[PDB]
Parts: sequence; C-alpha cells; structure tokens
Amino acid sequence: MSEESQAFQRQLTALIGYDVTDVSNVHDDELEFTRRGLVTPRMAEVASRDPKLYAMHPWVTSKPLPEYLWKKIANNCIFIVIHRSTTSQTIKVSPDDTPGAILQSFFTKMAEQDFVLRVCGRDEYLVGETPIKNFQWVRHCLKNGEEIHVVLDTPPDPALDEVRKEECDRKFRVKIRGIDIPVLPRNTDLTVFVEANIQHGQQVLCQRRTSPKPFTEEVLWNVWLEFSIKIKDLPKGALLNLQIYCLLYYVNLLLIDHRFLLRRGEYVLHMWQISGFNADKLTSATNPDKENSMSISILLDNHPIAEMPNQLRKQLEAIIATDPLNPLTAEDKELLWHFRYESLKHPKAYPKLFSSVKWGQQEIVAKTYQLLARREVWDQSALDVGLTMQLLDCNFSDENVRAIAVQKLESLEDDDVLHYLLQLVQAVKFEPYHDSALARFLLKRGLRNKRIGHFLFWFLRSEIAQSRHYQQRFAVILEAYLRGCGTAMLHDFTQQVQVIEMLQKVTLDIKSLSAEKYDVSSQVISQLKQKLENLQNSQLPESFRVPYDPGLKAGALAIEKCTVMASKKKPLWLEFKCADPTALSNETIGIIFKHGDDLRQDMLILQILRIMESIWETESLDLCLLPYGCISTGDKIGMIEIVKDATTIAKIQQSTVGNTGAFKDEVLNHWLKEKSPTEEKFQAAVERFVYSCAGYCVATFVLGIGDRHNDNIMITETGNLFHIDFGHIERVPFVLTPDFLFVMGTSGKKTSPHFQKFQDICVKAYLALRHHTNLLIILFSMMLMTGMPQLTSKEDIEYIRDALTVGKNEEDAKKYFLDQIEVCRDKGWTVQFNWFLHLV
Ligand SMILES: CC(C)n1ncnc1-c1cn2c(n1)-c1cc([S@@](=O)C3CCN(C(C)(C)C)CC3)ccc1OCC2
Repeated sequence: MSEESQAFQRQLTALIGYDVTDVSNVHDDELEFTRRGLVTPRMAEVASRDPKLYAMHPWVTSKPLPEYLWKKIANNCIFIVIHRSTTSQTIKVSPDDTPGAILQSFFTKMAEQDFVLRVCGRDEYLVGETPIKNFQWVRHCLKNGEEIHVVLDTPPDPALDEVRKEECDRKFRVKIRGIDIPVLPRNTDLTVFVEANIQHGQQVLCQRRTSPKPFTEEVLWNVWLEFSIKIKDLPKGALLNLQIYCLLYYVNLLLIDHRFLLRRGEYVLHMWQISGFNADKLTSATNPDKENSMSISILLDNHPIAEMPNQLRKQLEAIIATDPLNPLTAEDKELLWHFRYESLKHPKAYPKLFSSVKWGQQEIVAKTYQLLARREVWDQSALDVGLTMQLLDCNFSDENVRAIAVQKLESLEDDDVLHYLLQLVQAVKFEPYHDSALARFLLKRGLRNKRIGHFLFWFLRSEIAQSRHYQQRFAVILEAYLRGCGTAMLHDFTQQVQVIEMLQKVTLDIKSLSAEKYDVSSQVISQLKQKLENLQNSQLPESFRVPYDPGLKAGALAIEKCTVMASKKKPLWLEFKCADPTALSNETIGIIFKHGDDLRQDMLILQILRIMESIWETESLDLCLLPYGCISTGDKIGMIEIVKDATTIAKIQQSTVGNTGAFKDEVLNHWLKEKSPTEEKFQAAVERFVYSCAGYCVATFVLGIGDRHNDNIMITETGNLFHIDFGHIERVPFVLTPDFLFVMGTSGKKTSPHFQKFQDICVKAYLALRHHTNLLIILFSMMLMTGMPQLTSKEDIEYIRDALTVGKNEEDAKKYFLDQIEVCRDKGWTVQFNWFLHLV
C-alpha cells in the first residue's frame, strides 16, 4: 500500500481502539473476509445519501404530536425567535409550516435564498420537507416550556463530508486429545471432565462427555466422541461447545465456517474461564491470552448447497398468546410444526414456530426455507419491534430466520432506530458469523444519518475497549463505518477520542491518588487541577462534540470549577465552556468521569427508560423521566451527563441532620420550597414531582431495580425526580418514602389530592406498559444476557413476568400495583435505614 494508506490505517486504529489488521487471535480468515464483504454495503450507502441532508442531519419524527403537547399550543400558533447576529425577531408560525415556508414568511416580513435555520448554540438544523411540529427540537422546547431560538446562517458545505476512495452420511465425531494449563496450585484434590455439545440457537442437538480424570496441568484422553447427528445434517451456524467441568472453562468452535466449509484439522483452543447463560458464552472467539489460559486440543476430520380442527386451533392460539418466556413442550413444538402453514398466519407465533424446528435435520431445515418462501403475511404485517427483536436473540442461529427480522427493521425511521440502536448493537453478539444482515443494517443506518452514526461509533467502541469476547467482530464493523462516514466526521471523532482518552488517564491517576475508604482532601483536588492545567496548555483540542449530546460542542476546561467528588469512587467533576457563541446562556457543559462501575449497565437501563417514554407517548402519557447521557468508554470507566440544579435525596436529608440515618419527613418539601423562585414555580415543581415520582416508581418496578438507596435518587430544583448509578444491581418494590409522600401532602394513612393523582398516574402508566409486555420482556432478557455478569436463564428473567402481572386482567393488575404502593407506605423509613447501615 501507499505511505498515506498506512498512515490512514493507523488513524483508524486510534479511533477504533483495536488493530483490525492484527491477526494474533484468529484460526481462520473470517475477519479479513468480513472486511472485504462490508465494502459493497458501505459504498452502496455512501452513493445513496443526499449530500445536503446528510450534512445537516435534521432530527425528525413522523409520529403525531402528543395530546400533552397539542394543548401546549394556544392558538394553532408556534413562536420562533429568529436571531441574526445581535438582533432578534419573533415570528408566528403554523404547526404545519415547513422550514422553507417560515423562511419565506421571514424575508417577506421585511419590505439570497440560501440560508438555513439552526438552533442557537447547537449543531441542530431545522430543514427539509417536514412540518416544524415534527422536529424533535421543537417538541423538546414544547414539552419543557422553552422558547424556540434559532439563528440564520449558512448551510454546512457537503464537500467536508468527502469520503476517501477505496483500494456425507457418516456420524459427526471429534477427537478430544487433552487439556493444558501451565500452572495449577499444589493443593486440593480435583476431578475434571470435558463436555462436548453441538449447539444451534442454544438448542442442544447432541451431547457427549469424556471420563472424569484427576485435574493436573496436562490431562489427556485421546478419545473419539462420536455423535448421532450426521455430517450432512449439521446446520450452518452450529457451534461445537467444549466445556470443562470439575463449570470451569468453555470455548466454542463454528463447525461450518463463513464459506460453507466444514471445519477440519487440528485445533488448540484457548478457553475462557468462568469468573467466581449469557452472551459471552456464545462467542466463537478464543481467549487472546495464550500464555496462561487453559487450552483444549481437538482433531476434526470428516458439502452444503448451493384446516385445523377447532379444538387444536384453540390450543395453538393459546400457545401463541403466551409470553416469550413461556417454555415450549415437545407436544407444543410438534403442534406448531405440523400446523406449520397455520402458524405462518400469526406473526407473533414466529419465535415459537422456529423454536419448534428440528435444526439438526437437513430435510426439516429445507422444509423451513420452503415455508419462508411464501412470506406474504410477514412482509405485509405491521412492524412489531419486540417481535423482531425476539428473532435476533440467542435462541435463533439460522441466518434466514434472522434475515427476515432484519428485513422488518428496514422500515424503521431514524427516530425509532435511535430508540433501539443500543439493543441492536448488542444483538450482534448473537450472530454466528461476523458478516451478517444485522451488522450490515447497522452499518447502513449509521452511514445514512450522522446522529445514528455518532452513537453507533461510541456503542461499538465501548464494546471494543473492554470485551475480549467480541472486540474483534465489533472492530471490523466500526472500521467499515469509519471508512464511509466522511472526512468531517473522522476529524470530529479524532477530537473526541483524544479528549476522552486524556481525561480517562486523569481519572485513573486521580483514583489511585485517593482511596474509597477516606475522604477527598485539598491535596487530591490540587493534584487534579495541576493535571488538567498540563492538559489544557498543552495540548487539549480547541473543542469537541459531547459524546452523549453530539449537538453540543464543548470548549476549554473551566479548571476553577473542576474538582473530585466526595463519593467512594472519587469520580471527576469537569466543566467546560460552550464553544458555540450563538448560545443563549453562558452555562458550562458538565461531564462526570467515573471509575470504576460498569457503565454499560447504566447505558442499557437509561435506554430502556427512553423506550418507556416512547411507549407512554403513544398513549398521550408524559411521566417526566430524565434519562441523562451516559457512555461507557472502557473497562469500568466512562462519562456521565451533569444535570444542572440537581442534588441527591440523601444529600438533602444530610443537609439538615448530617451523616445519618435518622431521616426526616419534611426536609424534601422544605428544600423544594427554598429552591423555588416563586410560589407559582413551587406548585409547578410539586406537580412535576408527582409525575416524575410516579414514572420512576413504575419504571424501576418493572425492571426490578426499585429497591434503591436514596443516595442513588436525585431531584432537580424544578422538582424532577430521577434515579442514577445503575451499575450496581426487608424489601420494597420501589422508593416511596415518607419524605416523598410529604411533598404530596400525605403523612401516614391520609389520602391527599396530590397522592390520589400519584395513584392514578401510576396505574395508567403501569397499564400502558402492560400493552407492550412482550417488548419489555425481550428488552429485559437481552439486557441481562449482554450487560450482566452471568444470567440465570430461567429465573432472573422470570421476575419481570410477575412484575408485569402477565395473564391477569387490568382490574387485578391495577389492584396489584396499588398494593405495591401500600407496601412502601407500610415500610416507611425501614428499608432506607437498612441501606444506610449496609453502607456504614
Ligand atoms: C453519583 C455518581 C457517583 N454517579 N454514579 C453514576 N451516576 C452518577 C451520577 C449521575 N448524575 C450525577 N451523578 C449527578 C450528581 C450530582 S451531585 O452528586 C454534585 C452536585 C455538584 N457538587 C459540586 C458543585 C461539585 C459541589 C458536587 C455533587 C449533580 C448532578 C448530577 O448529574 C445527574 C447525573
């Protein structure tokens, strides 16, 4: 390659955090094969995008204006404050007017046609053939009662986005030679054996075991494990799962490679160790640490192409109506399979139908592909996100089954792709092969829209930086995106990466300078300021896009306002000046850098919270959640958005009584009244407290994270309650302590108007979520599988079934949640005290 070609690859390696040209941990060429394969999908999307619209990336929805936003429009009139340098003029606009129309009514209101409306202080453009009511920034201002402020400037030049040009009927058997680990402690007396499983979509097609032997550094067997399944019956995507029991170690091997070739020859596989079921157990990558890991040595030596009776119908309809977690009896599977063509008429049956396929039989697999040829009902069906996500989880390894799921995602608009982007990225872990329709879909949508591409960058990079199991696959996908996003975005990502990596280093250096066991000294703060002083000059980039808020550009550090938080983790509290002079306020941009909690769990929770917001929006319900920004950037390290004018509920308590323990009921209401500028703003804060407390009580109860220490609950000075710090997990279903009830005017068995409103809001929000039970269940199970240490498959996932009271009518569901509110009233301060004791 050319000299600049090598320098460009080094540029990509720095952005990715991993060298895709490094081949220290591969036993085939699938990764390089995938790099070539993703060239055509990338270039096809680069060729299809409009240069002007890609440069301005308008954030737009097609959903109707919610009712709670329509009543916020007084006279079918929306006010836009248009700025031109130091001047400003207010314009009345119809909710259906387009940006081009309101631009015309602006110049006409005077008495060259190449200007653009941009949000003041943000890289957010109000352009395109779209009603102004369908811009997300307009709806954000409507919901929060902010004035729509816009500047009149020049569109960004699409030339900046330039992309650089490219340049056997025999039974299956495996020989288990032995296992090897370099060092083993002298002590104890341990036995060990090897379990060999043929797996497809977590179905165990066949299983064989070796004999148990004493556990030494080298254990040898030299046995043939002969299975009953024939070679010609091995489905594509099937895994040879090898596991050592004393479960201690595991490793997987694709029996059919990316070229439809049966795996053959000698293999020395370095295995993963179980830390003292989940997505990591499905990876075909081997342990990169080949010096100290357990290895297993095997030998492979063994090509593809190329009406119901009314009572049985009732049983089938009952099977289809059950939740995605309901286990399928063998009788149920034979029912779904034999009445194949009736099951095809029910889109919600497809997950259970394909779980009834005998994937270990080639003739049955062929019958399944014949079934999917007549796909009229599925192609015409309305897009069901939850249904589609079921077909992309760990239970389906067939490429054609997963392909028809990705086909349905193609109709998602950019607004909804952003809602599910994080989950779709995680679902790549469930793909048997590196190059898949799901991976190409993500690549496609990220290249089509700069906001999707921005979050796709940081979602992929988060896994690359800390997931040994999937960093190789995600790095090839990220490289494919970076080679098509354009020069301007490559420049932006470079500025962001250099900033976060410099701040990551400062974060780790500060935490080693202090201890959780002790308090924050002026010494530790002085160390921080000196380190930031060295970064600032020199050299910190002049500005960078905020990773969790790409519309915001942060400038220089305000070092005088930077400090180390008094928490146990000693996270950094950083504040940056805003680099956009057209901004309305001189407010700083606050960013928290924290080590070390798994912020990937925070990411998953906050994204589900935003999904619950969209669910409630479709029912004209506003619950006033506050899903702040949060992005994991490495192993137990990442960044968090600073919400202004907010404090923790524990700090409000301790402001009065101080490092106990003995919580008081009236302190929260006193705090809200003190922080309220007027009585009118105070009453609005209490109203916002009622809604947000109900929204979080319902949301945290469904997700099973309701029992929280009030140090992890925050409140804004404008009354917005919100939970924080999810990288963690007598009892309570949620937090509804006497201080919360006092704000609502209630104190121990005394129903107040605000508390009755809280009860009615909770029930309505709860019933609204139950109409999306299957969606919430699939998001919940996927979250445990891709974000948690280890997941019990059949029980941990079972909690949300009872929480969503599956199978009960709305009356029993309503009483169920009202009883949960009563448990909190009966428990009082008890559970909070036990949490405080747990943290003394
Ligand atoms: C608690 C922290 C471990 N954590 N862990 C995970 N997630 C979080 C988190 C998330 N958020 C916050 N924390 C947050 C905290 C505070 S207060 O703690 C802060 C108030 C300001 N003071 C100064 C001005 C420096 C004296 C210090 C204490 C204020 C605003 C916040 O933004 C909302 C999102």
